[PDB]
Amino acid sequence: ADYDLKFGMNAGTSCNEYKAAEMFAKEVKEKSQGKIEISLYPSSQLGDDRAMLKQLKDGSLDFTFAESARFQLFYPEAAVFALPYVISNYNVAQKALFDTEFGKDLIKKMDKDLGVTLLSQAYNGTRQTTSNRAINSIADMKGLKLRVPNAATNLAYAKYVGASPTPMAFSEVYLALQTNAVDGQENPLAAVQCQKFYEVQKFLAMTNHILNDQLYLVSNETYKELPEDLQKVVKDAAENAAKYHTKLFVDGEKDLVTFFEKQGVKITHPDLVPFKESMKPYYAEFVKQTGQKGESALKQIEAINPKGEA
Ligand SMILES: CC(=O)N[C@H]1[C@H]([C@H](O)[C@H](O)CO)O[C@](O)(C(=O)O)C[C@@H]1O
Ligand SMILES: [Zn+2]
Ligand SMILES: [Zn+2]
Repeated sequence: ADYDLKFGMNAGTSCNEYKAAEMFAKEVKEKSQGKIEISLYPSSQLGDDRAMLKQLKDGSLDFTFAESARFQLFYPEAAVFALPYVISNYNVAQKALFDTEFGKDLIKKMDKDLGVTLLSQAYNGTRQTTSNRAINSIADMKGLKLRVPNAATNLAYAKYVGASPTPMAFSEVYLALQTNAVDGQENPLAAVQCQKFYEVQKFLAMTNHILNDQLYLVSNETYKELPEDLQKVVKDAAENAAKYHTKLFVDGEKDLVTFFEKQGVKITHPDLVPFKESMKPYYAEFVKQTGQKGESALKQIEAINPKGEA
C-alpha cells in the first residue's frame, strides 16, 4: 500500500470486465512487490462511465474502462466507432483505433486534452437486443420501448430501427426490465448473463448492431507519479488482462445462446439487411453533423479489411 489505487467500472462482480480487472489488480500487486494495491469499485458505485472518465481526467480516480466510442462525448467524429454495423469485427476495431490516422490522433488527444493514458484494448462483445416480445423482424421494433445507455449512438440505433428509446443508467436496467417500465434493452450476451437480464426477458434477438471494445485507461495524474519500473508493471499487466478479457468475451459468445435457451429465453434471428439499411440515413446525418472530420474518419474505417488481426 505504497500506492492505494482505485479502478471503477459499471460492470458487476460476476462480469467478464470485473474478472479481467481482478487479474489486472492481482498481477499489479504481485509484479510490483506489493508497492501497488488496486481496489475495484463495480456496479457504478463511483458513478457511470461518463463520471469515471471525468474522475480520471481530474486525477480523483486511477483506473477505469471506456469504449473507443465513448470519446464521442468530447469529439463527435469519434462516434464513428459505434455507428451501428460499421465496424464488422474486433480486428476492424483494433485497426480503427491503432492503425488509422484518425485513431492515432484520438489516442494523442486522449492523452494531451483529456489526461488519460491508454494502456490496452480488449473486445467487450457484440450487442444484441432482448425484449418482452419476439423481434422476428425489424417490423417488431416499432413501438418497442427500448432502454439504451446515455449514449447518442445507442439512442440512434433504437431510433432508426423504429423503436422508442429510453435512456437510463445501467444500474437502473434490471428493475425496469423486471417491472416492464421498458420493453427491452441491448447489450452483449455477457452482460445479459452476468447482470441476470435473462431472468426478466423472455426473448433475445441476434441484432449484432454495435461492436464494443474496452479500453484499460489510467489517469495521467496517477501514471506520472509512478516510477518507470512501476509504469512498466502497470502497462504489462494491462496488456495481459486485455488478452484474458477478450478471450472471456469470445468464448462466451460461442456458448451463451445455449445457456439462455436452457433458461427459457426464446432466441430469434431477424433479417439484418433491413436493420443495416435503416442506418443509411443515420450515417448521412453523422457526416452532415460532424463534417469533414466525421466523413474522413468514416472513410478510414470503411476501407479497413475485416480479415486478420493486427
Ligand atoms: C466501459 C463501460 O462502462 N461500458 C458500459 C456501456 C457504455 O457506457 C455504452 O456502451 C456507451 O459507451 O454501457 C452498457 O453497455 C450499458 O449501460 O448498457 C454497460 C457497460 O458497462
Ligand atoms: Zn424507418
Ligand atoms: Zn442462433
